Amino acid sequence: HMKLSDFIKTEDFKKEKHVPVIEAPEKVKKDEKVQIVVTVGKEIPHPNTTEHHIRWIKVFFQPDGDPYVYEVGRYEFNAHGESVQGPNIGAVYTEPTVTTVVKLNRSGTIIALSYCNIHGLWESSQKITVEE
Amino acid sequence: HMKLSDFIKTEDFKKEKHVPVIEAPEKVKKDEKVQIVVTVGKEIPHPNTTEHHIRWIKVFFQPDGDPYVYEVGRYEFNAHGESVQGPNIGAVYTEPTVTTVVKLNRSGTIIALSYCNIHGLWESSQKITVEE
Ligand SMILES: [Fe+3]
Ligand SMILES: [Fe+3]
Repeated sequence: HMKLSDFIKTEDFKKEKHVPVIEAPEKVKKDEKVQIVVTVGKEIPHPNTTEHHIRWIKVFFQPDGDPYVYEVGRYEFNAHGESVQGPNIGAVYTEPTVTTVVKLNRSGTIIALSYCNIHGLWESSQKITVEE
Repeated sequence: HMKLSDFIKTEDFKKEKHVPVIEAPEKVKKDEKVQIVVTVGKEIPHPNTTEHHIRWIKVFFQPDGDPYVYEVGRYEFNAHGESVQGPNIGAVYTEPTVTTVVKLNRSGTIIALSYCNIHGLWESSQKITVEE
């Protein structure tokens, strides 16, 4: 009985900085380009230092009535002030927010998963309706 | 004499659908959140099918006067209509456009690299100035 799920946390993003917050329309037209914004640290900011940072956000789509989830994408945030001069002396920091664009032809659920280098995995989800 | 560079192409995105197009401000303030939008198929659309699609966009930052490039991030577009029902029968397509957010403290060059599953690697770049 060792499951990854035991170590995927969810919380109210109002209480917890680590929760990825999905911003996506509630209902869209079939095949139109939909913008999905996912942010970690939306209400409570999360640190972005060489030692402590959000590594990535991943988005999944679960089509209603489908048995599976589909990986929409993985969005890696890879600069956190590292330098040959020392940690946090670098020129560039990648913030844990991403806008991805999808085309859907069926209603389903958007699932966001994020990973902190020291605080593990965090998730949220939001239903999305598709129409002609 | 086998170099990856021999197989990284650049072109005018007006002529070539495969070129990643950077949209970023020309000049920013030190440590403010800067939005960088990168799109493949900005002017000429590129296919998004199970058989033929853009896999990812990667962003690099080259700080002026630094010897190195830094990987800002890798943004994977992972759904292209695959299904147990057959190719291109799936519910979701991830379009090759991404918005990433960075904080810079030095002027440099944004370098975009993209990868098509059948047409290889493509790049573009744009200078960015930082100020107090
Ligand atoms: Fe953390
Ligand atoms: Fe191609």
